[PDB]
Amino acid sequence: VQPTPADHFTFGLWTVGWTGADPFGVATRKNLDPVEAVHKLAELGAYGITFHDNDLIPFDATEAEREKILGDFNQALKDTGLKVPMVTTNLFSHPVFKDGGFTSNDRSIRRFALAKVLHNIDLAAEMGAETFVMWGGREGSEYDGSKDLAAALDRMREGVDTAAGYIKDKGYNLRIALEPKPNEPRGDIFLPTVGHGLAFIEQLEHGDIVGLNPETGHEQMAGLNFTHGIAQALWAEKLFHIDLNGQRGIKYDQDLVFGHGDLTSAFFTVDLLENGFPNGGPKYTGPRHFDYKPSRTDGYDGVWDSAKANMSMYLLLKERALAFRADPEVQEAMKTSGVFELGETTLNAGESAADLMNDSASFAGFDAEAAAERNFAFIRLNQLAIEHLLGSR
Amino acid sequence: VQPTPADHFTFGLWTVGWTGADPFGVATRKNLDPVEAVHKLAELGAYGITFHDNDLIPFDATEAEREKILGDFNQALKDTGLKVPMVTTNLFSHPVFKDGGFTSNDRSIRRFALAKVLHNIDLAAEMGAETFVMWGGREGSEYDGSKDLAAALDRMREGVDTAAGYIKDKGYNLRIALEPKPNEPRGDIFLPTVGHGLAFIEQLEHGDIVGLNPETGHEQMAGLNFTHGIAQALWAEKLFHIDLNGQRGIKYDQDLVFGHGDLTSAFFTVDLLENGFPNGGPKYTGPRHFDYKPSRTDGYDGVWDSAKANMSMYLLLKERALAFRADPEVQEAMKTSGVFELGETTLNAGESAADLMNDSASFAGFDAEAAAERNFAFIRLNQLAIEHLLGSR
Amino acid sequence: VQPTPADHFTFGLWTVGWTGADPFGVATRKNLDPVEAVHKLAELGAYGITFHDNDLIPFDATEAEREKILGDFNQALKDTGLKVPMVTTNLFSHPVFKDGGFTSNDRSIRRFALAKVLHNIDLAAEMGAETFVMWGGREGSEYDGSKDLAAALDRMREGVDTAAGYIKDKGYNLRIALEPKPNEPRGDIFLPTVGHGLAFIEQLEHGDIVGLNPETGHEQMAGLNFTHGIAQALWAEKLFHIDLNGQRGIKYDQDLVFGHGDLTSAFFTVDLLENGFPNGGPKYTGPRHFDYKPSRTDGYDGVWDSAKANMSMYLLLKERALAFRADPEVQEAMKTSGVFELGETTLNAGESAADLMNDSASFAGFDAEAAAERNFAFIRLNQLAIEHLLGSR
Amino acid sequence: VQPTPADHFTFGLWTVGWTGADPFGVATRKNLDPVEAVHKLAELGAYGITFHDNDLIPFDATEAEREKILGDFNQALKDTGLKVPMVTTNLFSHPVFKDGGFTSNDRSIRRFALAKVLHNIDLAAEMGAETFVMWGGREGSEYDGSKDLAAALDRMREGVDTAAGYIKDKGYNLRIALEPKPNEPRGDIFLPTVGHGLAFIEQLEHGDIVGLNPETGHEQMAGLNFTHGIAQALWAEKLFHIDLNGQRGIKYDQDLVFGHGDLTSAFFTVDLLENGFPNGGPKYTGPRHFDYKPSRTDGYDGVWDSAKANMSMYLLLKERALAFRADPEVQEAMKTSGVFELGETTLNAGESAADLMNDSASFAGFDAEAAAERNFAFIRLNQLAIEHLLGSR
Ligand SMILES: OC[C@@H](O)[C@H](O)[C@@H](O)CO
Ligand SMILES: OC[C@@H](O)[C@H](O)[C@@H](O)CO
Ligand SMILES: OC[C@@H](O)[C@H](O)[C@@H](O)CO
Ligand SMILES: OC[C@@H](O)[C@H](O)[C@@H](O)CO
Ligand SMILES: [Mg+2]
Ligand SMILES: [Mg+2]
Ligand SMILES: [Mg+2]
Ligand SMILES: [Mg+2]
Repeated sequence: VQPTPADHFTFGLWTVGWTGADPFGVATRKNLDPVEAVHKLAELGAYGITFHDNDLIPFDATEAEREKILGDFNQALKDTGLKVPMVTTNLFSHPVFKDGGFTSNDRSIRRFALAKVLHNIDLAAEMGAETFVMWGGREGSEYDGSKDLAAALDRMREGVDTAAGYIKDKGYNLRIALEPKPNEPRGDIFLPTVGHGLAFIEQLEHGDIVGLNPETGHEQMAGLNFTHGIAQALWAEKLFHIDLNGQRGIKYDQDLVFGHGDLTSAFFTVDLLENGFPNGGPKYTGPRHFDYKPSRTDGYDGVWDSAKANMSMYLLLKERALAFRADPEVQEAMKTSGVFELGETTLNAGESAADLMNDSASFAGFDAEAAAERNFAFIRLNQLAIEHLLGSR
Repeated sequence: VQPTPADHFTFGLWTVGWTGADPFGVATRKNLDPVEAVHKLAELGAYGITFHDNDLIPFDATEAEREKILGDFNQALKDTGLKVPMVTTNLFSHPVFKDGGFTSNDRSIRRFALAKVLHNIDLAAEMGAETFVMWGGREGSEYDGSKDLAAALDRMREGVDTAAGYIKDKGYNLRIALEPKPNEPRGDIFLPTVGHGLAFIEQLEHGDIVGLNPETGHEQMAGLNFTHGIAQALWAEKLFHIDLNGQRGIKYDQDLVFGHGDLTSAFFTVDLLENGFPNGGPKYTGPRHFDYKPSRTDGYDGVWDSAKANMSMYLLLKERALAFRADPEVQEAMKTSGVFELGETTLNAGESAADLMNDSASFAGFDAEAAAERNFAFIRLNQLAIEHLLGSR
Repeated sequence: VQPTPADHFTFGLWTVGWTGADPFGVATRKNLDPVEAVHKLAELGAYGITFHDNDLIPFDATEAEREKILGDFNQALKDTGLKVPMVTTNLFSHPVFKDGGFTSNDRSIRRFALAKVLHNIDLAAEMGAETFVMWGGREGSEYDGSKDLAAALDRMREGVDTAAGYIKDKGYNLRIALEPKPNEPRGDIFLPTVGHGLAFIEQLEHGDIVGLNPETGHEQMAGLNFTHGIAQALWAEKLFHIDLNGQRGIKYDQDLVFGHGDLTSAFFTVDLLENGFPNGGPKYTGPRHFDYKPSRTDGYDGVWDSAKANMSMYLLLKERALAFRADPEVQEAMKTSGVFELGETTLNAGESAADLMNDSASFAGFDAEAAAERNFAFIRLNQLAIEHLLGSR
Repeated sequence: VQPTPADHFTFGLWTVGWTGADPFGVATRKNLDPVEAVHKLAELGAYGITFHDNDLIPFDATEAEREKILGDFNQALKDTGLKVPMVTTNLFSHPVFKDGGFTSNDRSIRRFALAKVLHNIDLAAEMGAETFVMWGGREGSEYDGSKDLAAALDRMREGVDTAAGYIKDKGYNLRIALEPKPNEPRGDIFLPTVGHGLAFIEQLEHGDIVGLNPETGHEQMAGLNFTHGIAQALWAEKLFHIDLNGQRGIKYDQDLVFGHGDLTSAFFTVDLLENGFPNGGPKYTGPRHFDYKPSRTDGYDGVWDSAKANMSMYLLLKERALAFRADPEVQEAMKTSGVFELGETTLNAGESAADLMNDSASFAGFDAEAAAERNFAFIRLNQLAIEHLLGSR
């Protein structure tokens, strides 16, 4: 498996660029020049690169420097042909954002945070980004009395709707994608899972251009099924972007290589992204973005091995998932378990609630004890998937 | 603290009625007659009782028996004055529902499950229930390939919309409340948290009469902040009912007495139910339903002590939460931390996105380093709440 | 992959015999005759069968009944050739054990529980069992004030030393294996993890014949690394038995087929059982016992498929783990990463503490920043392992 | 509540000195001069101060610099009267320790790490410290194949026995306290929980002067009962020290003020430290050390308020726990529930195994169903405890 730009594999500048400082220690690697990053990613088969405003342009940088940095950055995009599909803003690193960007208790920080996002939408448009991600990493609290919970959501809505209306007013060809996270760095983050993110978007004025940017590790920190989560995002037509990585359990966010976390769940994620639904339905056609961090124990060879590893892992899984669905033993097992049977409507065309109630065969003369004898054979179906995954079928 | 019917404290028949069979052993207590239950609850100060169809009427019961059981049941309501504010259906105990009610892979079980719900709406209306709860406990899977995830949600929508349209057609004065649960008994349940529940309702045809029925322990099984969750349900105008209990961690669902789980979070839950939001906003005015189970180690004295305990716990907490908010030291601490400041809009009346961007004072001439020096004093604010909670202020 | 008795696959009678009742519902399968489990398991390739005293002999069995039942089970054993490597006691199902057996608060119950175990040692001995498992499932509490925690451990020790003393006294060739579990059925169980099990054994008078029976799902319920836990048990030479199953996260104990949980972790448990430690050390050599439950969704074909799936899962992993370590590329990766270098003593032959602090090369003139440049390439090594696991290598 | 040095409240220099940097952002506070921490903590009521070698003396300090810094810190100690009960080593911040100190894969690094500890023992000894803490934060792995798990424990043992041997050899009055932690900064840390810590100590040559330093948040990160864990450490007489803080769930280690986490659990830890075991047993008598971090949202008033909050939280809990056990109603509840009955041996004075199995009253004619009728009334006892905790009693 060798990735090619047609695979649509994008990487964030901060991923490979992650130097190793964790809470208990300092960087273990030297800074990675962004132009070096572009050249190396492009040679590995990457289609595009994403970044946070401050990943490329320092917070203090003068206008001269911004322009200098951008010019070299754009040259490298040109030299290689790497695209920039998604742009995001850093509203969490600087001490000013310690209580949040949009939901900062301080009004002057909320205005600063929002102006930072508005300027960043202009650079996104300029770069050719199709998606603008918003990860509200410091929106939340450690203590329950720190915030007025309704005001926190009024304030989150106000910023997202202001950013959304601004895209609409300039006619930028951009969608906003919100990224849910249960905790870390805040004790409790607002919009903690895919569900809260999706619900939130239905209360927005400009909801039509606001979707989600779910991350594997993030849902797994709440012990949720990532494939069930993305399935619901997809079903709602809100799966706008995706961040792929690995996590081994409910603990700090590990940010491992995709596939180095929960392997079986990674296989079913690849099956949904690549194959979609068994009865047919929506499909996710966007970039396959890897949002991970190369372990601080490894040197730069490990950084480039790690980036290669995301792509191979995904291609190995895809192959196994195409073999699995194409298998006639599997398709027949699927039939036995009712996968296709779930696809038929419960009610007959034209039947009503009154009709169903009063139909003796569906209720009053229904043999519940006979219907309960059905062997759904979910275990055997699950064993077929694992054997395809182990490359044994 | 002595509860009175004005406190609006409701109990499920299955709570006090829980005999003690867990996965590792059999009942430790004798069945509790429902008429005994009504009389005992009413003498403890309860306002109402709730039930699942099969809690009162056996699955096999003939029509004669149903009528016999209902007549005695209604007599007891009359004798005591206990109301029946919520009714629910058991779509999880019988072997026929082993793959689910509405999302059963088998079509004949989906029709049986839905007819069961439609008949149960009629009894709910007849009883005077204002809420019809739906806990899809067996909707989900253990294995990711068991279900077509999009079809599972089409099928859940079809049943909830069929039940919703039926209420509308008969003009019953009832709302449907969905109850999210991450897992148990299924490995992964569909609509696992408040967020997924709320999101789901926005895709329904009859969404206007569908809200939620969040449960303390259920959100805590995903390690979520219950007060943040209910705050978002409230903010959306979807907090239709509430199930209160305790849970100590991510583990099986314990169903302890409210307040015997995460005590500090219980205090902030009571503050939101009773006091609402600091800047003002929505309020939950429904019943305070306790959905717990008296520990299998205790005999019937423990059952009635446990039921008393829910009410006292809630009243103790309420008292402490009224003292806390009424305290001028607390109100001034609140002011210092920006609780009221979060209530002001980010943008000035009439200001636009373009206006804000270009306002030098909010961005280009904004001193980020000076604004980051602010002592939010969240720790001291949190210490004030705990001291009010410990009954020391 | 086809298991043969040489593989040592053992199954508990309660595993394939699990009926399907859980907290929210009744049994979905009819009881399994023990004769039939024996014959069936002999046909699939099982080496042995294990049981709890009440799996086989009812609580209330008369003497004549006990004899018939053992006559029937000994006949099956003789006819099939299956062995009985482990026997355990049910100190959790009867309502008498609602607060524990050995650590029950009631003294009369502690005495009955120990008497129930003593009698079971005799039976274990008559079956030709090598291991006697102790899973104290009801030993614990829901509430912190329910127990005197120092008295609970003296009571546990009393119990286990009385049982060990008796073994020695009767001259039985039986070792006791204690099975840790963090929670369920109690809120908190005593001796919650492998480490707590090992620690307790060292306070025992007859600790020489007492070791552990760690189970996969149990350790994963506290979020621990099951392979790290059994390596510590192995290292102290206390790994007497093992229970293999799958667990998908911190939640109720799922009891899935081995490998249907955390796959990579399963892969690495199989490497440690098959290959042992990279630098040499003790090796586990007892039964590979499966303590799982066929999902309640599945009918009896599912039951024998699930039994089979355990043994295939193990044989596919074993095939991969042996290929993994035989690969020259992997052996090279391991060396690079320092896996063999970890096996060399830190100190030199006859080097004292004073000698090493004195040595200037080791400390005072040690170049900490050049040593920190080593690329351990742990990511690459992990990628190699996963490629072997996926059968792409 | 006003703490006095008689209370034994000790604080680490790194606690109040924590600057605010985390994974997603930079420091929000300026460095704290150690002289100032000493004076400030003496003014709040602290009994002592603890530190890591590099909290005080920079990694790269010259000899002259080291002397100045110790002269400055000894002067502060002399001026304030504060003691130095514990000293620890930083084997996690330098990039050299990226794979561990003691269990690093690189042998040159293991040697430097142990040399770094030996030198620190001398310093500990010169400060008049009673305890030497060992927190192996970088000992572990992200990936299962990175380590030889039997070799990692031999390397750990080597390290800890070399340090213990040296203590004995120099005649220092110092005990080693090992501090378990399940994860963070590594994916999986070696000796993850109190039980694993205790187990390992028993494989040590010089285990007599090696015990534990359990921390509240660490045990809660695996979801364990912190009070049950320290009771097992106490029971084996291995509770040498303790680190108190708060943790709200299975997630990153939060380091909140003691009591700002799980309150009820905190209540019950304070009862065990203050009141000991209901039936008598060992009692903990060392420092009550706070290893927490003032939230990064708070400025320096917040820092001294947080230091204060730890000691008030402890004194409010202590006040409640002493009142709790003094209450005649509580003493009665405890007796009813069998808390004292658990403290009676199961067997009679000189009763053998054979004697008890023989006794017909204990087994053969034991009435299991009448014994099962006991109401343990654990719920009522829990309600009494929580009412004492809320100061309503
Ligand atoms: O937890 C970190 C988040 O994953 C970010 O990397 C977003 O994807 C971009 O701000
Ligand atoms: O987990 C069980 C659920 O809480 C139910 O009790 C619903 O509230 C009613 O079906
Ligand atoms: O959690 C259930 C346990 O795994 C038991 O089956 C033991 O293995 C033997 O009682
Ligand atoms: O997880 C961090 C630890 O608690 C440390 O502060 C130790 O207590 C000493 O290194
Ligand atoms: Mg991301
Ligand atoms: Mg409920
Ligand atoms: Mg087991
Ligand atoms: Mg600590």
